[PDB]
Amino acid sequence: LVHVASVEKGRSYEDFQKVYNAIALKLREDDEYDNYIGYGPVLVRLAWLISGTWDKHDNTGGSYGGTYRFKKEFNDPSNAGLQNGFKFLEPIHKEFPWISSGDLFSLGGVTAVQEMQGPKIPWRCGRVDTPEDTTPDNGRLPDADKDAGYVRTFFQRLNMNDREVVALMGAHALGKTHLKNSGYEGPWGAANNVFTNEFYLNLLNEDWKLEKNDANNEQWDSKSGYMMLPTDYSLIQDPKYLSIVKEYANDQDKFFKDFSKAFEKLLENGITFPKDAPSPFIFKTLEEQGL
Ligand code: HEM
Repeated sequence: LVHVASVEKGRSYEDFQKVYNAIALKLREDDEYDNYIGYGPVLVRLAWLISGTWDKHDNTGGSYGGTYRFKKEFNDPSNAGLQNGFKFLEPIHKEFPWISSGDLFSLGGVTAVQEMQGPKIPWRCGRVDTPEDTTPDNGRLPDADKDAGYVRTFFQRLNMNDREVVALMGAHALGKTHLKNSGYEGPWGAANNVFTNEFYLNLLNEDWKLEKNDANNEQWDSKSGYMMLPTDYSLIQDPKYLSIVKEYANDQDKFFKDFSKAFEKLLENGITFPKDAPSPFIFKTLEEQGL
């Protein structure tokens, strides 16, 4: 399959900036969500999950098609709890009905990160809604109860190497797990709605205890009240991963640059951008525009 990016007819940068500003104003207003964490986290998770079904082998899945809109994908057990990000974007879509779904789902992740003080993520428009039959089957998203090998292997399918995997995982600094959703419970740190290298620090500085939770699954618990999934923990069990965790724990900048590149790639996987395609856009935050 070849998925060529096709710009929404007659729209430009300014048009996308407006979609971004709307998502952003809504993030600021609906701040009570999940006990005051806000929807930032959940949006970031939404953008990763619609992008993560990609398969470098036959080019199926990935962000392009906005397949998450279909029942099959929408009811994926691994996407439990994403319905909240969806419901949050709906009114935005209603306001800007010419944007494709894939472009919207992905733009929300960028918006969330940038408004939560993370780095600027260049983003590209062009995703095109595809038919319900292009919807990927469930089971392509990762399990959390595994080790570093499973992780390396899994990631490979999305074309990401070690450095990319570690950078992307630092997104775990945001939000938290929910028993009802994933069988895991608790946040990964304290500033759960601000984008920082906290994840790396917690992983290296806390005194973690393995324990089983109320869903009868194992998780690493810290006395600070934080948690880490086996997959996150695996980052300090693997020597190659561990040196990267260290690097990030030590340099937020680095982490920010690496995350930015990785995140964009992840969201662009499976998409072909013609040479005439516009450059990636860099949106201003609400703050940069004085709004
Ligand atoms: C092996 C890789 C991954 C696994 C196994 C994993 C698994 C999980 C699980 C089990 C949840 C908690 C869901 C809940 O109960 O609500 C979670 C939440 C989250 N995921 Fe990951 N995840 C992975 C990779 C990623 C990546 C690459 C990103 C983005 C770069 C992502 C961003 C997050 C965010 C931001 C949250 C919090 C959502 C919220 O607070 O509602 N994670 N992840």
